[PDB]
Amino acid sequence: MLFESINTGCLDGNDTPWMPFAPYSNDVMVKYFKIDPVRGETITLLKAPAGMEMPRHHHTGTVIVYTVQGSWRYKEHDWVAHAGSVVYETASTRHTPQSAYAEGPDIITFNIVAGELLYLDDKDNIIAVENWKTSMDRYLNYCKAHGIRPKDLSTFE
Amino acid sequence: MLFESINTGCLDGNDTPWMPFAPYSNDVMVKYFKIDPVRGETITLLKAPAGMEMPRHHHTGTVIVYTVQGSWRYKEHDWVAHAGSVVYETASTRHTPQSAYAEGPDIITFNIVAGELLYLDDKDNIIAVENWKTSMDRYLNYCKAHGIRPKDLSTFE
Amino acid sequence: MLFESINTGCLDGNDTPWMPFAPYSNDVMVKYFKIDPVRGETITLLKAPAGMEMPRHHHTGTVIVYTVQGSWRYKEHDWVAHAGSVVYETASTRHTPQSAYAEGPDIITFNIVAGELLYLDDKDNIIAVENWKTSMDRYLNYCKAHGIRPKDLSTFE
Amino acid sequence: MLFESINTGCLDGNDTPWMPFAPYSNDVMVKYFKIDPVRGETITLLKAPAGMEMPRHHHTGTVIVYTVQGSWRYKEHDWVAHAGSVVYETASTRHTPQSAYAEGPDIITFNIVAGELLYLDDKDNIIAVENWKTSMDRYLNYCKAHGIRPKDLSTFE
Repeated sequence: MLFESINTGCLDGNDTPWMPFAPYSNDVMVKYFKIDPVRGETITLLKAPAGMEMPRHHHTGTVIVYTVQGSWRYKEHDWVAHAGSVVYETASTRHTPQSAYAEGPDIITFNIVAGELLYLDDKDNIIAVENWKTSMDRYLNYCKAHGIRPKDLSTFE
Repeated sequence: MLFESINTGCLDGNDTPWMPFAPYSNDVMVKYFKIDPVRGETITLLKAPAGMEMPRHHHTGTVIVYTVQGSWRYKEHDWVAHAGSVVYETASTRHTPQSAYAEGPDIITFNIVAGELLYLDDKDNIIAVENWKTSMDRYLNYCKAHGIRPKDLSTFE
Repeated sequence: MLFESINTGCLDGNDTPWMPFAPYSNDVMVKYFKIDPVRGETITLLKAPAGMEMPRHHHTGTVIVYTVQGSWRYKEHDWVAHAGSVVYETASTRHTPQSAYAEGPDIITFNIVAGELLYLDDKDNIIAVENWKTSMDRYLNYCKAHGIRPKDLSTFE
Repeated sequence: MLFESINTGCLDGNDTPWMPFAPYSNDVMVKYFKIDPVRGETITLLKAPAGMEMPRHHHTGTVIVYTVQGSWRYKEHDWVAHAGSVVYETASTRHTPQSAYAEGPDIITFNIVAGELLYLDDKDNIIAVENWKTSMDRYLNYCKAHGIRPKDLSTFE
C-alpha cells in the first residue's frame, strides 16, 4: 500500500551529485532532485558556462525556471532572464536557450520540467528526446559508474 | 486581468460538435470540451467503430480514460477496459489501442490527455504528433468549414 | 525503486465496490478508482438520487465532472449539466450541487477532484473536510467491514 | 480566444515588489511571480528572518521548496533544509516551519504552492486560509497603496 510510505521529503544539495549531461555535453552539468515517472516531471539544478548556445528544443508540457545565478535568454524572445527571475514556458512551444553574454558568471538554474524535451535540427527533425526515463538512466548510470548508492528519486517520501 | 474572468464553466454535449479525426480518419470521431494551451491538456469524447486497430503512439504526459461504452485494450497489456472502467496511462509509455472485439458496440471514451501524442511507425519513427495546437486547429477548421461560431475552449470560464 | 513498478493500469467497474458516502449519507453512493496521496487527487463515480440538495462546499483545487446520466446544477450558476456534458470547477470557489429535477433518473457523475472539499454551514463555518485521506479511510473501512481484499488505489500500476 | 495570447513569459526579480505578509506579519516578506486562479497555484520568493517559529498549517495540495539561502526545518520532521536543497511537501499534511538557528542568515525560499494553506490553532481549529485569492488581494492592495501599475500574474503570457 503506497500511501502508508508517502510523506514530505528533503534532498540536500550534497546528497545528489552534480553530473555531466552525458553523452551530449561534458560542460553542461545537471543535479537531479526528483524524477516523477507517473506524470513525467523532473526537478533539477542545471549549471552551464557562459557564452554557450544550446540546441533548440520543442517541449511537450510546462517548464518553471528560477535563475539562481547568471543571465540567459531564448533566441525566439526579446527578454533576458537574470538571477532572481522566474520564466514560465508553456506547452508545445519551441526554444533555443543561450547565454546572455559571451563571458561572465556561469548560469545556474532551478528547473521544474513537466513532460519531454524533443531536441530539433535546423531542418526541424526530432534528433534527441529527454524525459524522466533518460533522466533516471543518466542518474543511475553515473551512480553505478562511481561508488554511489543511488537514492529513490521516483517516490515522494 | 485574467482572474476577473475565470469561473466554473459547463459545455453541454450538443454545444461542441462531433467531428472526424481529420486528415487521418473519417470513422474515428472526436468531440472537444477543453483545450488548455498553458499545460497542454485536452478533455474529449472519442468515438470509434468496433474491430479497428489504431496507430501505436508514445505519450509524453498522462491520460485518464473513462469508458462510456464498448470494450477496448492495448496490445502491450493483458487486460480489457469495459464500459464503467477507468484506465490511467503514465508518462513516456507506448501503446497500441484497439477494439476488444471484431464486431459489437462502438467504443466511446471520455479522455483527459496531458501532453502530446507522438504517433510511431513499425520501424519506431515519429510520423505524426497530436497536441493542443493540432486539436485547436481541427476544432477551429471544422467550425470555419461549417457555419459554427466556435467557443473558447482555451479559457476556463 | 518505485519507477520499476509504475505502469499503465486499469480498474474495471466491478473490481471496486459502490459504497455509501458514510457517515454523512446512505443514499449518495461513491466508487473509488484512484486515490493519489502525493498530489491529493481522486477519480470516482458518484451516484445520487433525484431531488436532493447537497451541502455547499468550498474546493481548494480543480474538479472535472463528466455527467454519465441524469441532470444537475449548482445553485450559484444559471446552467444545467446534462448527460454527456463536462463541467470544469476552478480553484478556491464555492458551490451547492443539486439535482435539476425533483424526480427522474439518478445522477451518475465521473469526477476527477484535485485537492480537498471543505463543507460549509449557512453561517459560512467549515464543518467537514473530504480529501484523499478520508477517501482512503472510507474505502479501506468498507473493505475491512466486508470480506473484500482492498486494492492499492494509492499507486499507479 | 485565450490561446492566441498564451506564450512563454518572464518576470524579473525587480519587476514585482517585495512586500510584507500583511496583515499577519511585517517581518516575513513575500514576492509574487505567478498567481494561477484556474488550478490555484502560486510561485513566490519568501524572505524570513532567523529564529522565527511560524504558524502550523495544513496544506491541501503540494509544495515544492528550493532554499535560496539560510536553513530551516519542520518541527514534525528530523531533517534540516539548507541552501541548495529541495523539499517536496505532499497533499493534506500538517507542518510547522521554523528557522534552523536562533541567529544567522535570513531564510529566502523559492516556493511553488498548489492549493490552499489552512493555518491552525494549538486546539487544531482552522484560523486563517491563504490561497490565490488572498495572494492576489495582497499583491493588488500593495500595488494600489503605492504608485505601482500591477502586472497580470493571473495569465501565462
